Amino acid sequence: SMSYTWTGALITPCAAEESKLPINPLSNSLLRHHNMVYATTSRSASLRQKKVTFDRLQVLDDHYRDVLKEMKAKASTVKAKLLSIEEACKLTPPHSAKSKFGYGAKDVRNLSSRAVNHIRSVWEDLLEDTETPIDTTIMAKSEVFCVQPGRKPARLIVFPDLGVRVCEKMALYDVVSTLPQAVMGSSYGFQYSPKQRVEFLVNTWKSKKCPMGFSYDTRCFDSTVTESDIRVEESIYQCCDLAPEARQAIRSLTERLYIGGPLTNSKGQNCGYRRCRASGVLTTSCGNTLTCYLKATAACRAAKLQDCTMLVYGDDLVVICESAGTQEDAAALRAFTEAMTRYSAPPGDPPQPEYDLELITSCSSNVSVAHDASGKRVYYLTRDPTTPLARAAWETARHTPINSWLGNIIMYAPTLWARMILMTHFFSILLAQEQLEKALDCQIYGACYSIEPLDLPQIIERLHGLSAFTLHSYSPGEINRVASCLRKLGVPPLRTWRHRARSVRAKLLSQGGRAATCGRYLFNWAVRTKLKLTPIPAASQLDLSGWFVAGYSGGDIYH
Ligand SMILES: CCO[P@]1(=O)N=C(C2=C(O)[C@H](C(C)(C)C)N(CCC(C)(C)C)C2=O)Nc2ccc(NS(C)(=O)=O)cc21
Repeated sequence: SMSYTWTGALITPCAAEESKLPINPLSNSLLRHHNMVYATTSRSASLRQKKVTFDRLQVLDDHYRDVLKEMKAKASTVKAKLLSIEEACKLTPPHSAKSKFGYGAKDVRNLSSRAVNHIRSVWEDLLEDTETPIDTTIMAKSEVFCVQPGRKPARLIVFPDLGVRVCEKMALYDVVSTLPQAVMGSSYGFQYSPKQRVEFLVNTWKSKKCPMGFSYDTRCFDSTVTESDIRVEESIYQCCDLAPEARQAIRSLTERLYIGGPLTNSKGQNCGYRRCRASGVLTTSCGNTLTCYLKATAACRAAKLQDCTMLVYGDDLVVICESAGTQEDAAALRAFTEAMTRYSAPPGDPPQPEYDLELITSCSSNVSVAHDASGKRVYYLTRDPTTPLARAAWETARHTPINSWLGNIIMYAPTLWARMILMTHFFSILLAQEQLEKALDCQIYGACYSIEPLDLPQIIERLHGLSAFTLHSYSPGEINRVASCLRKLGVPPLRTWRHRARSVRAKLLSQGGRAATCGRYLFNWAVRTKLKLTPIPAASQLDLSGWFVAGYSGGDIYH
C-alpha cells in the first residue's frame, strides 16, 4: 500500500507566504548574512509530496509479536479517564485553526454555545458511525532554515477540523499522557527534563562494561507507518480501562481518522488519500513513540544486541548497549537495520556504531561537558546552533505564533550559545521595548506554553539546576562549532556578545525586582567579579506539573 495517492490538485496556501529574511536593524544586529536565511513555502510542496509517497514493505515475525504482547501486558495496568467538554476546550490553543463550521478556538475556549453544540454533535457522530472517513486538510508548513553548502522543501501537515480535535482530547488526552510511560518505562523520552535526560544518558552509558551506541534515523517516519501499525497502536490503547464512549470514540477515530482518509487543500479541493500517519492528530507523538519502540525492541532481539537501553522520542531513537567488539558491533547494527527494514522502517543514512557518548545525537542534540564554579564536570545537552540562530533572526524581524527562541533558551539554557547570544539579544530587545513582562508562546515537547521572560531564572533552575548559570570552560569542539557557525551566518563573534551582555545586565540590575534577578543569574557569566548565586525561592514554588509528562507534537495542546 501507498503511503499517499494524489489527484493532481495543488497543496495551496491560505495567505501570502514570506520566504526571504527581511533587512531589519534588529535582526541585522544578530545575523548579517540575511540571504542565507529562508522560509519554506507551498511552492516546494510537490518536491515533498514526491519524497513522502512510496509503497511500504512490512513482514512481522515472532520477535515483533512477542514484544507487542509485553507492551500490551503493561498497557493493561492503565485506567484512562474521559475528559469533559470543558477540560478539552481549555486544552485548545487560543490561535488554533478555526472550524469550517462557524466558530474558532476563542469560541471553543469561551465554551460558546455554537462551539459546544458542534463538538457534541461530532462526539455523537463518533459514537454512531464507525466507518465513514473523516476529512483532513493538507498544508505546507512554513519553517526557517539556513541554506546548505541548496534548500529543504516544505514539510506537509495533515489535520482534522477543530471539532474533531476537541473530541480526540476527550477520548485520548489521558491515554496519550499516561500510557507511553506505563508501557516503555525509562525508555520514554518525554518524561525527562533536560537535566533528567542528560543524567539518564550518562548513567546508561557508564552502566555498560564497554558501551556502544547509535542513533537510528528512519526515512520519512510518518509515511512508513502502515495501517497495520495504526491498528496495533489501537490494540495497545484498548488494553486501558476505558469509559464505554471512550472505547467507541477510539475505535471510530482509529478507522475514520488515524488509519487514513481523504486530503483536502485550503481551497476545498480533493487533493488525495492518506494511508499512513497524519502529523496533525493527538496520537501522532504517542503512536510514533510506541511504533518506533516496538519495532526497535524487536529488531534489537533479531540483531542479538546485548543489554540494550533505548531512548525514544517519537520517531527519534537512540540505543546504548554492550559492545561485542568492533566487527561484531558493525555486523549487529547492520542486522538491526535489516530487521527494522522488514518492519517498514528503513534508515535514511545507515546507522553508525559510536564508542564515545558525545558523538551520539538524540533529537539533533549531543551531550557535552563544561565545568561549574567549583571546577566540577557538568554534562549538558547542546546542538549545532545554526537553525536556532536563523530562526531567532526571523522571529526578531517577524511576529511569529511560536517563538522558537524562547524554547531554545529554556531547553538549551546551559549552552554557551543560548547564554551568550540568545539571552543577550532577546533581553536587549525586550528591555528597549519595555516588554519584559509580556507573556510569550513557545512549544516544549510539542505543547504550547505561555511564559513571561522574567520567570526564566526559576524555570532554568528547575530544568537544569543552578550550574546552568555558572558553567565555564566549555569543550574546544563545542566552542569551535559555535564560532564557525557565527562566521558562516555573519553573527558577531562571542567577544561582542560579552560586551553587549554587560550592558544588558547593568540595565536589568538597575530595574530591581524580577528584572534584577534576570541580570544576576542569566548574565553572571558576563562579569569577572561574580555574584554568589543561591537557590531562587520562586523556583521550588513553580508549578511545572504537566511540563515533562508526554509529547504532543501535532496534537493541538496548550497549557
Ligand atoms: C517536533 C517538535 O515537537 P517535539 O515534541 N519537541 C521536541 C523538543 C523540544 O521541545 C526541545 C526544543 C529545543 C525544540 C524546544 N528539543 C530539545 C530537547 C533537549 C534539550 C532535551 C534535547 C526537543 O527535542 N522533540 C521532538 C522529537 C521528536 C518528535 N517526534 S514526533 C513528530 O514523532 O512526535 C517530536 C518532538
